Amino acid sequence: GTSQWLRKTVDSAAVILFSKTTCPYCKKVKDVLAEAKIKHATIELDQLSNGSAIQKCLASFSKIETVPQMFVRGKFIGDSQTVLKYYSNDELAGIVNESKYDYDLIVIGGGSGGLAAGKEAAKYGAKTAVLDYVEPTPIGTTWGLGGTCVNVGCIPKKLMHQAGLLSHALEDAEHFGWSLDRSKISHNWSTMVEGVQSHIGSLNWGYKVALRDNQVTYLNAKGRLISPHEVQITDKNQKVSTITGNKIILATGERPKYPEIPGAVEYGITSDDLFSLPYFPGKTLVIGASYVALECAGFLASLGGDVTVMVRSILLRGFDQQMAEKVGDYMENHGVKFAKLCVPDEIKQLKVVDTENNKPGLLLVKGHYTDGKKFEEEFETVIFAVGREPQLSKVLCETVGVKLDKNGRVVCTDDEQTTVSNVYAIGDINAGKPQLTPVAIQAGRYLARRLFAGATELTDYSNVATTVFTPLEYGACGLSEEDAIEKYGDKDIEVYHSNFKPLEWTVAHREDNVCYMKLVCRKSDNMRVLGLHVLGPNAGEITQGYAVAIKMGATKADFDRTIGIHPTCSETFTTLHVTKKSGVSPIV
Amino acid sequence: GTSQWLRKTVDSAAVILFSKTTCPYCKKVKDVLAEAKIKHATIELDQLSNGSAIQKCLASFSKIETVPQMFVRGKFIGDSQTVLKYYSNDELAGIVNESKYDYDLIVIGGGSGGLAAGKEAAKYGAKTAVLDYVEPTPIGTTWGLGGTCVNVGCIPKKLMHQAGLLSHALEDAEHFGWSLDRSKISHNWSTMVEGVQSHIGSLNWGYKVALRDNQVTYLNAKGRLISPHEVQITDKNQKVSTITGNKIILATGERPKYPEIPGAVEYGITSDDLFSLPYFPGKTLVIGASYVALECAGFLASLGGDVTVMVRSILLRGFDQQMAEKVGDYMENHGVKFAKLCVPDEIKQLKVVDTENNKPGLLLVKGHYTDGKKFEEEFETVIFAVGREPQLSKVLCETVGVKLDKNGRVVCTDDEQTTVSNVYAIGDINAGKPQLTPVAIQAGRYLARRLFAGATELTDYSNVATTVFTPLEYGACGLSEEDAIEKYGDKDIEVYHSNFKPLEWTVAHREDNVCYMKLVCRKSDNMRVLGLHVLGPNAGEITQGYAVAIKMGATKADFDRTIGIHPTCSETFTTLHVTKKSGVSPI
Ligand SMILES: Cc1cc2nc3c(=O)[nH]c(=O)nc-3n(C[C@H](O)[C@H](O)[C@H](O)COP(=O)(O)OP(=O)(O)OC[C@H]3O[C@@H](n4cnc5c(N)ncnc54)[C@H](O)[C@@H]3O)c2cc1C
Ligand SMILES: Cc1cc2nc3c(=O)[nH]c(=O)nc-3n(C[C@H](O)[C@H](O)[C@H](O)COP(=O)(O)OP(=O)(O)OC[C@H]3O[C@@H](n4cnc5c(N)ncnc54)[C@H](O)[C@@H]3O)c2cc1C
Ligand SMILES: O=C(COc1ccc(F)cc1)N1CCCC1
Repeated sequence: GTSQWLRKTVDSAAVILFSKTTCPYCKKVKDVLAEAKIKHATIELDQLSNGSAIQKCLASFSKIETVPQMFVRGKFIGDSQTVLKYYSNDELAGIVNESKYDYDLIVIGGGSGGLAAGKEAAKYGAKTAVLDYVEPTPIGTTWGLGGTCVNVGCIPKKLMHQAGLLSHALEDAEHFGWSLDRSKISHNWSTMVEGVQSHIGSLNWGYKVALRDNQVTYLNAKGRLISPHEVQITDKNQKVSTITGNKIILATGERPKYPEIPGAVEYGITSDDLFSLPYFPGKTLVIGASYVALECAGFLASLGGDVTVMVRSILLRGFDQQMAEKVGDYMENHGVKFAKLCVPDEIKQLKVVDTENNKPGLLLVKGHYTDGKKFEEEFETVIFAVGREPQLSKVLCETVGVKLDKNGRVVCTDDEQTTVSNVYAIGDINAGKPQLTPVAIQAGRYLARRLFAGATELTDYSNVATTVFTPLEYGACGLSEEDAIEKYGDKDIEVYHSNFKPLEWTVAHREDNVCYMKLVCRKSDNMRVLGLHVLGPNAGEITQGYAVAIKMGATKADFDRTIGIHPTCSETFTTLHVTKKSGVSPIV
Repeated sequence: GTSQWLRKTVDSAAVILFSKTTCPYCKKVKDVLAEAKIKHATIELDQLSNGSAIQKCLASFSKIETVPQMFVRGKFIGDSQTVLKYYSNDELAGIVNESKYDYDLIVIGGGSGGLAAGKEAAKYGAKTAVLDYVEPTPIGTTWGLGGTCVNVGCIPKKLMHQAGLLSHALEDAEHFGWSLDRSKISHNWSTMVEGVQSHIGSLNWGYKVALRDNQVTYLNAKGRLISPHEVQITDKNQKVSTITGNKIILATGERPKYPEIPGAVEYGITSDDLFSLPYFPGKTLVIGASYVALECAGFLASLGGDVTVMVRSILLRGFDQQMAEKVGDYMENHGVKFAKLCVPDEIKQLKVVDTENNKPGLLLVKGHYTDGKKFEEEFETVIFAVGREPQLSKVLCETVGVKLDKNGRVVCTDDEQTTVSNVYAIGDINAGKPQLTPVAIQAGRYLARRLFAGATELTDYSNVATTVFTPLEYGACGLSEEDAIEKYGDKDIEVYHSNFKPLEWTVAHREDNVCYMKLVCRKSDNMRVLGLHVLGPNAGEITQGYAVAIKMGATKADFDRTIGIHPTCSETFTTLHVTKKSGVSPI
């Protein structure tokens, strides 16, 4: 066990020093490496349980059993006297830079996972390249470094959500004694977009600065893996060339899908276009029912828009369906219209977009309901949110041998390894994993540490908490109620639940029994909490801390013995007592 | 073991049925008691792993070893045939109402703890009385049923905090594209107070409705315990009388202190007066530095007031002092003035309060700094927040034998029992316990279940989380950093920390490096989390869920393996890495 870890660590590390914290000879070598600006990993044997056994295994590579020992790309370089000899004779820089490959690591994709992986690898001396290119949308929209979340995802959508939440803050302020009149206040779309885009631009710049300051080579170029160690790159002038790397990380993400109907690509838009749109969308149709669809519909309605959502079957497929229906009922009561059990057949253009005067066009949408009946209505903007997909055929030559699944995602081991030994995949293209930004960041950073610093820790993909930022937010961690009943049977499942009213909603005359929470528990396992669900303000702040407790195996008794913080929404979880089986009402 | 539990349970339960879920004779007795509207506890022997032993122990009381067995106030009443005989002969009602005392339980004090205890006891058949009386403040302020939190504490102060937070929401809205002009908008104090008091009135009414619907006797009267089972009551006509009870729960809470200086009682006010005050305080001095002092100074400044806080020594004594200083620095940067190392000597009246035109008076405050230099300034309102105290001399005759500590609070065992066997104390008057509303509620409910339903669960008072609702909020769970170092030594403590910026603050152009969080950990115990601290928006919502993990013994490794929710403030706890020992900047 120890021997195999040491072999794998020595072969893979770029520059690694085996050391002890108490040894002055180690301190002397550390100081030389820092002065020469040579970055490296360090393994302190006097701080590992089995450091005595490791010291003996090292002799299989160096034929010495003492410390310090320095290695470069799998080769023993020397002890203290020898390293200092190389430094004195100006031979050290040459030794640490010799490599079979141009780079120790090439990352294809400059988004959530890829930037995290590349920065972390460079910290241990890995010579690293990060490649990023943004293929424009059909109407030509493009953006800078940072990936989907930064440019056209979590960041702009939550900022637009906050703009929508502030409409209710304006209404509430009157009841708390402020002299404004909400009815004579309006919203300016382009002022909001300008501010959102200025924040995104600071993140684009910050990432380029971060990469430069970690000695990472940033190439704004499209990458394609043509053999296990060769990446073909194409730059902004269509100049083609080839770079080589020891380890490869695929981190190229996904893009929005369009339905195969006339007029969709020509006249509709997606979330890729919405967040920098130079005109207010006007009267808008959202086609789809994912969290992207509902989040976007919700803030457009809160900003004063006329919004309709076209739903093929159900809302939020894959989420707890009691909770999804409560989310949708709140939206319908607060201005969002729904065309239920309905799909589109074609989009016709009635007016072209007026780019000079900053106005949308006009469109006729024709479709039909599920029994046979018809749909026909005019809209200024049509947004498609019908799923996302990778296009790895562009990124990856099939002759390399990387196995994909039926959906086109990469099949990986539990340490992110593909079917080709030196190639790994992280983020949204890793098949079967939750498609979330903090998952991609944890996978990338943890992988870099295993490759270049001898770490062993794996990423844990189970019970990852979520939040849907609809006008009333929905946070969750663990199983839906239906999935728990399916897995264990109804007689083994107990559900505790309650409505609640935020104290902030009392003076503001908001609704009594719309916010709601539940704990789905397994009777035969000490009332283990299988899933937690909350519909209410600040649901992501509420949910996050409980995800640590669920990771640790919390039971209902653990929630009961913990005391609440008053007055908060979250404290309601600490005193739940009404079961669904009892039939007693959950209202306040 | 089992036999001592059964004897304690039978002795104090008001009406209790020993039962099995599968027995039709027990169901028949259950159905009779429901039809006669007789409330009772039930213990299902087949749901307990030592139910066999309990069944054998019952025979020491009843001479029988079968179920059902029904007891009333320590006396075996009968099996199935016997209970049904009493029912059809119209004898059962008188049997279940037979008592040595007027009440099974008398609760003195109708606040957070006392209302919770009384309602829960009544659910198991305990015949219960709740007494509540509100002694008026020096200027005459009084209020309704529900205690300090409901009327003059957590509820009105967080509603006024929300009114303050909405001032910054109005400012932020401009940057997110809304057309308003924040500088043209003003605040109306009386409109806010009217809405707050209308909510408080709905709570007063709701508690009276709840006690009526649980068959609890509510007496709006002052109570005094004059022997272990006798409570002297005085009503709103000064009519004095005596009621008796088996068990007594003391739950009378605390009231604000005043300093012993000329003019303090005559011309100043406390938080008891602030939340119903008919005029805006105007230019205000807050004397003190508790969480009550800083919360009130903070929302008054956000509502447009000219506010000064005069601090004897430090802010938030007993809380982590790095966090306390960050809290105070934020308030000073957003318009609260501080007179540091300073105490008041006297308050002089320059104008009487104008009750007609609804205006405060005017006062001259004289004081001094610790080096002897003088303080002298005029204010319209002076609010004292210099601590709170019980006054059990009024509640409790010294000859009853209930022992108090040096501060006048009740010395209790870990099951809330006083030195008098039938008398218990809960809430703020229980010596050594955290003085918080959810603690008082848990202690009262769990105590009622042990007295009247045979429960065994104790309240756990360790690692109870808190939140200070200052303009930037401060949430905490566990030890301060200085307490962790004093208990374990500096070399055994590691602290992980980071600044952060809420996404909501980016477009609004708020501060980059003011929000802050840290985890205080013990190296030799697998990096156990000893304390969690966060300064930022919605800090109580952030902190609550982590209190469950700390209760369960969370380590730094547990925080690391849990994945964040993005974009949130709370997720910053899942990726902390900078240690204070390393000297690396947390920005
Ligand atoms: C509208 C929306 C809202 C979202 N909101 C949230 C939220 O609130 N919370 C959350 O946790 N997640 C959210 N997500 C999901 C989150 O954005 C993704 O899970 C995350 O961005 C995935 O990161 P990644 O590294 O796998 O890919 P990406 O971030 O998509 O980065 C991949 C990058 O590689 C580039 N690339 C592609 N092909 C090549 C090539 N051949 N050569 C070079 N570069 C290439 C791409 O253009 C892109 O820049 C949201 C997503 C969307 C669409
Ligand atoms: C300004 C302020 C803000 C606070 N904010 C919070 C917060 O955000 N969160 C939190 O958890 N806690 C907060 N607290 C603390 C909380 O209010 C108390 O911990 C809680 O009210 C204690 O409950 P209790 O049952 O011990 O007493 P109380 O709620 O004070 O109830 C005791 C009742 O008994 C009455 N009484 C007294 N003597 C007699 C007698 N002889 N006969 C009959 N009745 C009598 C009293 O008048 C009162 O009605 C705050 C306190 C203050 C002052
Ligand atoms: O009363 C308290 C603290 O009380 C204790 C805390 C720890 C302890 F070991 C004992 C008592 N609080 C009221 C406001 C916030 C905290």
